[PDB]
Amino acid sequence: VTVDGIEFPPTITPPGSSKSLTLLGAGVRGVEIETIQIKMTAIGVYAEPEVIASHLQKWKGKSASELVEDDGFFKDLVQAPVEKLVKITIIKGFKGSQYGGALEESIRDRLAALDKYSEAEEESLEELREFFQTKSLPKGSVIFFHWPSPSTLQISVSTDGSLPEEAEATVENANVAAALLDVFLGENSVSPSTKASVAEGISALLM
Repeated sequence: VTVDGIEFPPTITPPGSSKSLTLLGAGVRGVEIETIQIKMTAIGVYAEPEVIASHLQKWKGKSASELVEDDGFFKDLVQAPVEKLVKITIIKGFKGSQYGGALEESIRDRLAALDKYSEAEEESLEELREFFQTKSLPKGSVIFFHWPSPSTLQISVSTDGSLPEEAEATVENANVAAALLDVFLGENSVSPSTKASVAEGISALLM
């Protein structure tokens, strides 16, 4: 599986962890320049395989397009109590401040939508922003967002694209952790293409 020349392996064991996760799908974060689509990042979604399929039986038989059209499907995916991983490969370079700043806005927007941007979430999110501000994210850099459970989140970064031995940072706040997963798989996702690919992967896995 490749996205803009970037290979996504069929399985990944997250940094510092023991359980192997399987590729559900991959897409891109695109932006527009005068209607021209520009790829900024490649995004791959991984989860416990036979396991998550056991939380998605109601979707068996549905085509990828049928799943794309049901927000309840992605809600099920987001809420499923299994390990998940998002692997990001940077295509166009970001300063750490830029990537963290963009990510902060998407998360703040989601938390506001839920009326959950209180002091605890604001402080947790600021720690996540500051984490990225200390990083540089040139082309080829990778980010691993690992949710061992829906309420927890571990982050690691690698400039050269290699798999870190261990996770570097943790988001302890459950609402911030959930909101970040929504950046990728929520209704207001930064990557409809990733969602479409995940729907295709899950449709195939179920049948």
